[PDB]
Amino acid sequence: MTVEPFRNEPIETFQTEEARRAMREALRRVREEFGRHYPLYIGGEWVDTKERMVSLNPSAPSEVVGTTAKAGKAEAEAALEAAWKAFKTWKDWPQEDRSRLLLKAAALMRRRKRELEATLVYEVGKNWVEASADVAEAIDFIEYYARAALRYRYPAVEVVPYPGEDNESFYVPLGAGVVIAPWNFPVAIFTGMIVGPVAVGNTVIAKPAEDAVVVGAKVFEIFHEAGFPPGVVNFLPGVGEEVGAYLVEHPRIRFINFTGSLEVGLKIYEAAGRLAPGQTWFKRAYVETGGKDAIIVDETADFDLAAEGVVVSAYGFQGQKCSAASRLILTQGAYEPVLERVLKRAERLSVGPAEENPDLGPVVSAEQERKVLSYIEIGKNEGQLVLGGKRLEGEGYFIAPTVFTEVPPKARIAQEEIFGPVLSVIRVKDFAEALEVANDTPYGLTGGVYSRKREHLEWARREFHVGNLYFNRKITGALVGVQPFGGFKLSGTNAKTGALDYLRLFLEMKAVAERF
Amino acid sequence: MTVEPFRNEPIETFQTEEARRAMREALRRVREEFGRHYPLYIGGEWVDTKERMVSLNPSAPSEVVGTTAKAGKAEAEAALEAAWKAFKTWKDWPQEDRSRLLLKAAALMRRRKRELEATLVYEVGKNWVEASADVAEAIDFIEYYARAALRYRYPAVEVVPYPGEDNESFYVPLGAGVVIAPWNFPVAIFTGMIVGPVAVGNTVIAKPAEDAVVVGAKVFEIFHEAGFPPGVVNFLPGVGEEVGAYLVEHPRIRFINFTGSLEVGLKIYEAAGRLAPGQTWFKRAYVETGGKDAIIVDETADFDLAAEGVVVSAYGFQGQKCSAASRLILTQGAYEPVLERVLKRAERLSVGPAEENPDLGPVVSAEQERKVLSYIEIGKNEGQLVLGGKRLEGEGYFIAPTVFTEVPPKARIAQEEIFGPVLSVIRVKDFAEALEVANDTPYGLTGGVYSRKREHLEWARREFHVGNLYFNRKITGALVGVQPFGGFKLSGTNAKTGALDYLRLFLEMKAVAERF
Ligand code: NA
Ligand code: NA
Repeated sequence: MTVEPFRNEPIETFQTEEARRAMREALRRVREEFGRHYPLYIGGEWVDTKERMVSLNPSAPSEVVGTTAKAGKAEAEAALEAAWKAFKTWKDWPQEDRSRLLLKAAALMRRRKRELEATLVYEVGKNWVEASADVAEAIDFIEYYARAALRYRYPAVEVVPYPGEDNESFYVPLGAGVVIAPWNFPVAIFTGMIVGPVAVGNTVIAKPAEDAVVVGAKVFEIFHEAGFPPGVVNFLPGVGEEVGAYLVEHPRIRFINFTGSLEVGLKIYEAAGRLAPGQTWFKRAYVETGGKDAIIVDETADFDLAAEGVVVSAYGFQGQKCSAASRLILTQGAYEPVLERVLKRAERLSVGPAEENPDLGPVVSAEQERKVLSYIEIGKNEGQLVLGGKRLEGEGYFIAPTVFTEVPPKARIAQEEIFGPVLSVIRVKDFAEALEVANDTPYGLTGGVYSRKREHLEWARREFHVGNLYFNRKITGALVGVQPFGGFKLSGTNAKTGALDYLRLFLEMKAVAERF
Repeated sequence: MTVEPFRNEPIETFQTEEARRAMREALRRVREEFGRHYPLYIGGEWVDTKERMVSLNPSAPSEVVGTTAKAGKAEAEAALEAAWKAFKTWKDWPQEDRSRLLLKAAALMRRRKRELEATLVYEVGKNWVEASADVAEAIDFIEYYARAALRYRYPAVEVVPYPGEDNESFYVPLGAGVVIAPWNFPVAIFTGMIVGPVAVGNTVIAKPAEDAVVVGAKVFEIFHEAGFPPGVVNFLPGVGEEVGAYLVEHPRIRFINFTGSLEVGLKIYEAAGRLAPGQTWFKRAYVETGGKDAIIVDETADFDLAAEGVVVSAYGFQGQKCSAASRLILTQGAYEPVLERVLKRAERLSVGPAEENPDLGPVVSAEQERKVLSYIEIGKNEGQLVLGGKRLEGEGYFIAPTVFTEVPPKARIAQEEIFGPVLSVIRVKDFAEALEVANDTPYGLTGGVYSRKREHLEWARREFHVGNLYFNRKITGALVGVQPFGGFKLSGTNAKTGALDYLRLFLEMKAVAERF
């Protein structure tokens, strides 16, 4: 199979009238459909349950954006049976055939871009550009993994020949596994975590995050229309830990693909290490578990450029990103000029209902609001509040862009992932101390440096110990293919998404010799 | 750096007078050196302890091959401190420099081949050719990994470019880890498990198996002479669980490479999934955990060829291989002709002191002897004993080649890894039933089929679910580079030794973007 070389899907800026019109149209269609109910998807069919889950608009939480079915253990078991039944034949599809199926899915998703974006706006409180980036990244994962999977096709392994024998090594998929997806990128990461394993012949049971069950269902509409065989992909929205625990601990779950909090990731990894009664394999668990990401600025930087990148990085999608800049490390010569610019920019940010395309929408939920406000209370005891730090008026979960200064590097707000619009500013003596402070957290996901000094940039290239490092630009928005995404340390298992290496995680190798 | 293309080191057959002369001299010198004492190796120096460990000759266990120092927790901590200190600079060596160090180590090992083989003969009771194959495979691992490591050199990752930016992805080593090595290939697997991680910039603390401490020490003499910087490789012989438990559970151990029994492997994998107090990463654990390997023979096979391959696979090194044929699955038409040929061949096998170059030496220890003899008692009540089934006369741990037939597929002797010269023969109706039986164990390491029918061979290629499958030849003796070695299911984590993919297990990836 021959397709155009991979290119990233353009992110819509909505700078044209047509783009704005198209979005208004999509927002209207989505809200007219707020009454919809979305069942589970098991074995190629939509399957309803007695109990339901409600999804809320975080910009107006009295407004319901949809309802879904609610899976329990019985539905998880049915999905698992379906996934293994499907695996028996799906594994034997030619790679070309599986990759074409993905390409079809990407084409369908592209045709529904505005609808998915508008659903992100209403369901998880993304502004318009954040919503478009999310959907574009989802499309990218599908396009990229469809092509990358062909690099592993039968028989892909380079071996040394031996006289009088054929020696043939090749990759085979693992089996049925479970995907536990986040609320913050519920099209992009939801899709990537599913289609990567599926592309190479695995089957998947996907549990969406509770806050993003509607958009997850709409992604499953796309999978169904694309024509994935029954059991290949399954959709199990659920409340709390029931469904996830049941599957993670199950003797017949082959692998676990997880993106979310460290608390949950640590539990998953520990469980995956155990042999459940009757289990006949060593489980693989891939976890991406957040960050406490810093931007360093030194006295040689373009301070205006730095301030812009810091504000984008800290406050994009309300700081609810594993990649978000939650620490700003300033050398002495950079401190005042950069802090003054950051404050001037941040104080001009709009906050309001996501559909109005504000700089910040609401945080995602009452629980998220509670967590972020609690960290703000902690921060007032650790650092100096200089901007924001309060809830804004309205039932929507609106929190003001927040800055703490004079934060000790070992303060809770300088160590713990807040996942809200809260930036901690740390003053350091020089670039060496900046790196020391940057590295001294349990995490290692993203980081950035603003500097014109070549020796500082290259030193950071070697010693700023994060999986995704960026110089003189924002530290968020890793592009599929361009920036393999994944971290070090307690940021997870370094499963690099949007990279050739990702697919290898979902394969095992067989070596077959014939002596003639 | 440019060297000749990889070739496997020839396995000496000792058919020439030159080879016999050299081996006889090597054996005499090793024997004359019985009783020698070997310290620990920590931080680039030999370090002795008050306590000591004894290594016995399994052919004559009154004879002490040598003694070694005995590591406890304190020595383990010292080695870990040394390994981390070394890592800080070793990770920064150009790959070309590290690879040249390996090639030097391979050259030194090659010059000491006969000595190392003779040490295997006396310490673990390998006959001459089994000993030669073990040392040759060790040399191969060093030669192969030295070259393979260059395929990962800075900056090795294929990424999609982006306008106005440099995007550079590259691999970095993990840190300091622990190697827990087996007694059955205590030069080959000991060496492979250490030099693979070290090649790409990790540092290693190695615990040799108790029964094979002297030969582990001789491998370290080679590492020391080659000039590995202090702390890069460390040698910690120990008794029982102390050293291994301490390191596996340590918050500051980065990875664990293990080859041995399933029972220990399960414990290691479970422990690796836990976050020890203060630990700041998700541990990687690579485990190879044995097999219950079958050769299938159908009625179309060359029965003489099959019988010879079965006897080599079942009884080479007394069946003490993770790859050994412990099951012979015979279709109805193949049953009598193949069994009669196997029995006639096996009853002619010589058993005696390994120095005499018998077909079989002793099993490795008194405990191993006790275990194999216990399984023989269990076997007597499960199938029909038709050959051997007893200890032979002498102080050495000599067990007769043993065959049970009409063995139920779910019998303990058809399911559990005995790791001795005990073959279980299972009679089945046809090839489909043969495959079902072959697949119905918790393991998936090696397997074989003797058959002239193409459709049966290609069927097995697709459906005989083992990591290393061989047609019309023995199922043991996988060659580095030729046959990537590693299994499925409870045979471990499919870390394919002697393959390009092995080194990727010991690296993590960084992605660095500069916007100009
Ligand atoms: Na919601
Ligand atoms: Na011994």
